[PDB]
Amino acid sequence: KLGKNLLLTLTVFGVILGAVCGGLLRLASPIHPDVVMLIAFPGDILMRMLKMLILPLIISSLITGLSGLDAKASGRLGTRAMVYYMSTTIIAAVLGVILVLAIHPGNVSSLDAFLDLIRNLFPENLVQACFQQIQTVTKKKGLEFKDGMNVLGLIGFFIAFGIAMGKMGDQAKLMVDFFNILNEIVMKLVIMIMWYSPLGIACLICGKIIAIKDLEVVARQLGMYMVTVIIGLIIHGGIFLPLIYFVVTRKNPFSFFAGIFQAWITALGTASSAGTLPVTFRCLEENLGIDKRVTRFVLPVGATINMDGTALYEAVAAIFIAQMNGVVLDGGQIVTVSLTATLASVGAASIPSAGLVTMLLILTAVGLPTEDISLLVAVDWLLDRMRTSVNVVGDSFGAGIVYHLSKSELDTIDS
Amino acid sequence: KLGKNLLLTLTVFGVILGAVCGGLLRLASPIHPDVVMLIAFPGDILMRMLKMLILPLIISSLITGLSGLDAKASGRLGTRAMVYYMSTTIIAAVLGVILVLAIHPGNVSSLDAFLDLIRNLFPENLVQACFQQIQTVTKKKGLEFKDGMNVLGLIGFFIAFGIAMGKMGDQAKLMVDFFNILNEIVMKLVIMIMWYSPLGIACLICGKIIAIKDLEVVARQLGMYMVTVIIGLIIHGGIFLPLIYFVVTRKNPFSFFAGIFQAWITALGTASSAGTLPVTFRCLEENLGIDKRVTRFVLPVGATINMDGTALYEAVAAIFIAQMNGVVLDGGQIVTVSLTATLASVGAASIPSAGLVTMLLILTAVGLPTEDISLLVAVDWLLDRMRTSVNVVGDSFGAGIVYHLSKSELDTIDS
Amino acid sequence: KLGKNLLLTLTVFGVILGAVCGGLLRLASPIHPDVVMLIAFPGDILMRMLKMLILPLIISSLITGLSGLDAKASGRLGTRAMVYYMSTTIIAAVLGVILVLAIHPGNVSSLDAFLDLIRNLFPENLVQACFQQIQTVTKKKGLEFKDGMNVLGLIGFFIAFGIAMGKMGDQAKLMVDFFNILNEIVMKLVIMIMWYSPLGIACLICGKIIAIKDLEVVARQLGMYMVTVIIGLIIHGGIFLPLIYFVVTRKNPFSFFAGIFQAWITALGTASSAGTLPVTFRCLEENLGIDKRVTRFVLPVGATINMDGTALYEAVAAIFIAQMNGVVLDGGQIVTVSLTATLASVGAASIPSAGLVTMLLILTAVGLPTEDISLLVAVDWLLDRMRTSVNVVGDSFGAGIVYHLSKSELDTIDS
Ligand SMILES: CC(C)CCC[C@@H](C)[C@H]1CC[C@H]2[C@@H]3CC=C4C[C@@H](O)CC[C@]4(C)[C@H]3CC[C@]12C
Ligand SMILES: CC(C)CCC[C@@H](C)[C@H]1CC[C@H]2[C@@H]3CC=C4C[C@@H](O)CC[C@]4(C)[C@H]3CC[C@]12C
Ligand SMILES: CC(C)CCC[C@@H](C)[C@H]1CC[C@H]2[C@@H]3CC=C4C[C@@H](O)CC[C@]4(C)[C@H]3CC[C@]12C
Ligand SMILES: N[C@@H](CC(=O)Nc1ccc(Oc2cc(F)c(F)cc2Br)cc1)C(=O)O
Ligand SMILES: N[C@@H](CC(=O)Nc1ccc(Oc2cc(F)c(F)cc2Br)cc1)C(=O)O
Ligand SMILES: N[C@@H](CC(=O)Nc1ccc(Oc2cc(F)c(F)cc2Br)cc1)C(=O)O
Repeated sequence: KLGKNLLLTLTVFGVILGAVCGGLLRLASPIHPDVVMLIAFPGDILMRMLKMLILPLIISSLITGLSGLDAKASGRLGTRAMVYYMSTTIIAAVLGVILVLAIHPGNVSSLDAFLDLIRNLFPENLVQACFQQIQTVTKKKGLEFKDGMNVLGLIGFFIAFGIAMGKMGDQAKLMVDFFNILNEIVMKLVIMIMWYSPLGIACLICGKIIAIKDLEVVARQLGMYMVTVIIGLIIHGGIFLPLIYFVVTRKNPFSFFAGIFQAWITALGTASSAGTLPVTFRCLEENLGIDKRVTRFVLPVGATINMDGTALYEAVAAIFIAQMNGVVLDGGQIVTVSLTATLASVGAASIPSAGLVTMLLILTAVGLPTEDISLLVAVDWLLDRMRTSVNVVGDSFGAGIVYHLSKSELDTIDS
Repeated sequence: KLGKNLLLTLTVFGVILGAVCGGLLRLASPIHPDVVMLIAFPGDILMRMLKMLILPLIISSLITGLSGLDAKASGRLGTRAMVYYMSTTIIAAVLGVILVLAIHPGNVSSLDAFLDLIRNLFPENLVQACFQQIQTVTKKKGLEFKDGMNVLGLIGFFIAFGIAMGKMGDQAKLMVDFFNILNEIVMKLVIMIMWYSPLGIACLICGKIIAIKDLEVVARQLGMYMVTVIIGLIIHGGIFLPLIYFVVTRKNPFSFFAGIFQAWITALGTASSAGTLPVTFRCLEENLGIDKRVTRFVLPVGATINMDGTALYEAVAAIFIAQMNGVVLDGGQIVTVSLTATLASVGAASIPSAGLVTMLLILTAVGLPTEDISLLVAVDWLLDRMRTSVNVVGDSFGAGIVYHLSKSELDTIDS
Repeated sequence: KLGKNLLLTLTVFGVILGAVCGGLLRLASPIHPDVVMLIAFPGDILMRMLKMLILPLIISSLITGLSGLDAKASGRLGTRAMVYYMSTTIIAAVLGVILVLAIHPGNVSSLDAFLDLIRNLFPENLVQACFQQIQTVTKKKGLEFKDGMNVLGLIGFFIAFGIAMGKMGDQAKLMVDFFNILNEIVMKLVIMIMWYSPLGIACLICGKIIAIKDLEVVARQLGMYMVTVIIGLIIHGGIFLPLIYFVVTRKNPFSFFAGIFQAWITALGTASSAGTLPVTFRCLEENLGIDKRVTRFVLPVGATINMDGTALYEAVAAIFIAQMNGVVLDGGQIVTVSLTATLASVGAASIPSAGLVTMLLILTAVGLPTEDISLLVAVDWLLDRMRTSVNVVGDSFGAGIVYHLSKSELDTIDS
């Protein structure tokens, strides 16, 4: 089993080795800060090599994805599924933000903050939006350029670019081939750095354990963080998905959980939504009467773009790092977390071995220190096995809803 | 008539509605500055969405245009027409700058300013030229990077790029197809924002009327601005075009105005140089003896790149905004206005629905506040109907001159 | 002879004319600094026009070169030759750095400098790496963005980009055609500016002679600079190449110099490694028993990428300009000079008429004033005739070594 899947085992071996060296090394002496920096330096190299690639990955991924959208994708079954997928993810991210602001683990006006958000959606310059944001200083008011990448402005402009390119049709074939080649190259580059990763994670954990100044104060917030993620998953799935199934289809949603039970158990087992497709197919289209014209489209795209557990997890785990460093997020960074968690949950599953670049996307979208991310990797393998469960349940309810909103059209195509 | 041309009618409806709300709202009370900012905010969003697109439009337009130049374009009839078109536009912009510096509406050394202009033509870095300029501070002297987009350096480098690409021939076909696709995409994007525009113009006019502090001091400079534009058009057309026709062809230029009179009346009527082609063809090649091998090339390119009324208008209306905000332009910004008005007059007619991005090009080429542009849109529909007249007269005199500089070659091709 | 090769003759005519005008003009009076600036201004224009092109030349050259690598290039004869070429160039640059730090012509911690170098190899942002570097300020420590182009980070990222693109195979053909077209365009642009160059070199020499404040103090360091370059060439060639031939092949290396003597004399004569190929072929494969399957690959690529005299010259001549301006290079700029001299020696011969852009690459890689480069052009034509000799001798020893490391494989392909 050690030779199969040689990335998660090296990651947990690096986490355990780094925790052992940090726990043995803080016992010795008050360590000098320069040798602390020399210990934590390969994790800094890892964070820089991953942050180097969030700009061409956004630029290539938006233009490759949004130009491959077919409006003839079985008619209204495409649009209904897309409206479901972009609604439940937003509800999940909003619930995650509320639950991390209310549980609170890890102990200018608001109008100017919201106007700075609206100004940052529409940047004056495109090359300056790659590394600078705008903000409202005050004494009269004035506008000043702070430093940090403007994620929302680039995402907005390249959404407009991909949508305008997809309407050109076959005239813009050369540009989508160019950006497809750029996307394949940057995905191979993301694959190599994640092979380097189990050395950087170990050094980051050792540097975070050595300089913690108290040990039972971080083991309490790392417990309350798992508690708020579990409360978020339980509330989101168990309440909001049968409720959104009841007000639309008006069928009894407990027989629906009686139907998809084996898919949920297998998603808890294999901890991956992509490998759980032949179980949920045999569950849905053999136990719940869903038509094969619905599942064969809804499920293989929901296993790629419908990640509503990852949205709640990444909307909790960014404000948790904001609360550990004492930062208070204003009204303009809460909306940035809630939008970037939605855009990054779709990207965490569509890009292979990119689960660490999505967290760095949010942590540099709101301008946070990214070196506290090593305390999240030490508990991620206790949480992805339950993230996959909420993802699979959100897929199954979507395949149950899109069939009920499309009974009549399938009946007329049948007759 | 309300359903035909649904952009100028919505623009003048937005201008009248914004002027009514501003004139009624400054009557009420001394308004708080924050709700003034909340009123003028959609115009700020419009200015940011238009300034976002002046860099890829320059980059794509230069490379698409300068690589499509045929040196076999009927031999010397191409080169003679291009020398005429790039001379009368420069004379018109220079006359506009002189007439706005002399009439004066809207009440470091010069050597260092000219050397900073020559340094800004040749930038040290290309990514820094997208958002930063250089300037000479003093106490010894030193050179310091000020903020603002470097328009002339990018225009110079991409003129060199397009000229070097056009000489490669058929080897550089992939790159001109890539930039053609980019140009079509950015022109569709410019089309959408100008549909948004009648909401932003109204908010900008309301925010400029509410915070004017005196009403009869802006209605005087908006009168003197129309007076200097009309004096510029009258002087330029009525003196400089028959004079430049007399010293070249040595024919009596008053019979020439007797010939093209219906084209001038129709250009005053339809207010568009592009729709006035079947009138000026029937005028020229049936009344003035111009050969059909001359007009069929000279007029359909002069209705696109020969806009010498728009050059005078945009060279007056930039220094007018500079004089309203109390800025005094040095010797290095006068030449920048005189060159960018020439480059923007060619672009205002070649790019559809781009008449507001050309003004923002000049106002960010010399670094000026662009929020005063709403006082220019409120009088533009009293001035474009006379801009089109000078454009059509400049086309007709060019077709009268290029025929006289090419009588012998057409005679030998005839015999 | 004046009409043949009309670039070196105009360059030495401009150097002599500028030296005459400077030597006659400093005799007159203490010159005002502003007219000194007006004299030295066209050289500043030349330096800006050459520094404008070091970013697209790097970006296009890396992707064009590294994607054209064939691993089937006669099997192991490619890899052996590449390991030789990238080893002797590094040894030559290191010897040049040591010899210019020891002869010394032209009279924060080191750990933080090396960590800033390692941070600068992996930049956080790609658009910020085009014009900004990072450095460690101190009071606690903190990291601060200084200004200047980050050469090593862009070279590292585009090495990764070209290597990942070359493994895609025939899928990434559109992108290598796009970058080939960009490379041809930027090479034509480099050709034009070097035609402008003999006017800028003259103005730079006149501005450097007028403002020198003492004449016999610069003629001593320009003598010691030629002495350390000659000592470097003599030591490198005459000791390190027969030594590296003795420990590998264990043949007597003095008969090897008895073999390639005519190639060395002809390389001293024609002062060009590219035109000396039919002499060194007739030397090697007719006098030293080298197989024709070895020379026909090793020599025509060694006359392009194996320039180990230019590496020593450009590693001496950058630290010489650093020592003339009083700058002391730390441990992080010595490694930057030693790596950029290696990368620029390969580029000085592969790009035609680009011998001045390679020096500006190093002088902006370590952040130095580039206006002192005019004192290097005044002695370059006394030194290139001996640089070419070390280049040709390094080619001949490589063709002598690669044949000895490949005797058995060629014997089995023969039998
Ligand atoms: C990669 C991170 C750091 C930045 C954000 C990248 C996001 C926005 C990119 C990566 C993959 C892209 C998606 C790929 C596939 C699709 C399906 C298509 O029918 C709609 C567009 C959509 C949904 C794309 C939207 C943009 C997208 C989600
Ligand atoms: C668009 C604004 C913001 C920037 C200025 C864009 C200008 C420089 C672009 C837009 C359209 C372009 C023109 C399109 C057509 C031609 C005709 C050709 O025979 C000569 C080049 C020429 C004249 C191009 C020159 C550059 C050009 C005028
Ligand atoms: C002028 C400078 C700034 C451009 C970039 C410098 C270096 C990195 C560039 C310039 C020229 C390039 C080389 C051109 C030719 C070859 C031969 C090929 O078989 C391997 C790649 C190789 C060796 C390239 C490697 C990268 C390269 C050495
Ligand atoms: N949930 C999914 C897919 C899946 O695994 N999604 C996922 C993947 C990687 C991941 O990356 C992080 C982020 C961190 F901040 C961290 F500290 C450690 C890691 Br690892 C986060 C979410 C399903 O199967 O449905
Ligand atoms: N003159 C031409 C073509 C034509 O209309 N040219 C033209 C078009 C738009 C325009 O845009 C502005 C600029 C402003 F500053 C303003 F405040 C309002 C507007 Br609208 C300026 C010039 C012909 O037909 O010959
Ligand atoms: N050595 C080679 C090829 C060759 O000529 N290489 C070479 C070419 C140009 C050159 O450019 C500089 C640099 C300066 F700093 C300077 F001040 C003047 C000049 Br010129 C430097 C090295 C061979 O033939 O083997």
